[PDB]
Amino acid sequence: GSLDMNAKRQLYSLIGYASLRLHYVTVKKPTAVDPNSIVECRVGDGTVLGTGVGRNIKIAGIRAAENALRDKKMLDFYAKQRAAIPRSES
Repeated sequence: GSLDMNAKRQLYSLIGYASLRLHYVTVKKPTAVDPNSIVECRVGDGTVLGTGVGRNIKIAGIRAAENALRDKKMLDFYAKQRAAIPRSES
């Protein structure tokens, strides 16, 4: 499908923020019945910015991080947020 090389990396660069505490959640994984995995890039806000699927939690995570990363508006949203943060300790 539409998989990249450095999604979790690029994303982390794009949105990735100590305040956004973005992460990858595994909804599904490779199994005998279905050797596929699902992932959703959530954030400290408990909201899911991205969602990708792949053979494993990586390809999914990759696809997701990237997937969410593909979206600029959100990118510029989270970033703009970082700067638009009311209270920041880090």
